[PDB]
Amino acid sequence: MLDAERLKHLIVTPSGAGEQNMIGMTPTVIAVHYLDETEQWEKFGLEKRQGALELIKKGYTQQLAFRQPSSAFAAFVKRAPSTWLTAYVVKVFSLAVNLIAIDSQVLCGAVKWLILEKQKPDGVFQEDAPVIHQEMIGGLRNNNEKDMALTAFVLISLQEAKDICEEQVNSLPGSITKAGDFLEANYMNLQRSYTVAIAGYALAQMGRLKGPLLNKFLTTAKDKNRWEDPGKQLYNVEATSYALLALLQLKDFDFVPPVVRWLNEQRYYGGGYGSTQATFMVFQALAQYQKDAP
Repeated sequence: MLDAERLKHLIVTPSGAGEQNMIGMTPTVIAVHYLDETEQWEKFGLEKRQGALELIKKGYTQQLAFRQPSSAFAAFVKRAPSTWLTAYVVKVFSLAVNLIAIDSQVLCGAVKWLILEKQKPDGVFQEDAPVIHQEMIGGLRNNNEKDMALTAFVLISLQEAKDICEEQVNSLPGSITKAGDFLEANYMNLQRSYTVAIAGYALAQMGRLKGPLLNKFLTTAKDKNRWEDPGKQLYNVEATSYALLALLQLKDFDFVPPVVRWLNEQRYYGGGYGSTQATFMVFQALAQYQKDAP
């Protein structure tokens, strides 16, 4: 439970286009989410929350300016829509539903577009127009195991928006099962701890991380406390956060403490260049820990 005093830098005013606006919206949404769940508003300064909610609304409203007729999103209205960005918008908006008024049409419109336009017959989600801001995609920037990493990423967004979009988007359940099929079928082949963690989470969300796959997920953890790859530490923080969420989904509370301890000791408080995924993920994971861990 990172103390509120350390998170002041996360109350960010969003500005910029389709990607930049989201880079700015991210810390504010997750900071409010985290402060709410850990009940730290009094030790943060309750008089700071209303402005934070306004900044979040500011981010949402600004983002809508880049919502294309297809309900997809891109950095600029004339740029081909990005599968990743659209899925990220869904990821953030779904989590901010209780913070501000998110128009279901917008949310579910994006979900629908991803399913009907970017999912292959084998369940794979494909990206036809990569984001300009490659630093905002975290561990996905490493081109290794892209099909798995991206499908897991998009699948996680769809699952978070399932309840809200189920009736409005009938092809949702099928989409989720297909992507899950793809992940399950190739899970034993993954070499990256990042992919093992992100896909492990997507699978656990469906209750499909079992037996050998579950065993691979657990044993991939170095010293039973983190999921890491020989690269940027930021990617490892993000991977370990996805892994923690998977553990909570699995309700494997025995394995959890070492992981949260490692995450805490990183003393990472988000923010900074290329911090979008690590910031959203670490605070989503820790807030979820507060909510679910006995």
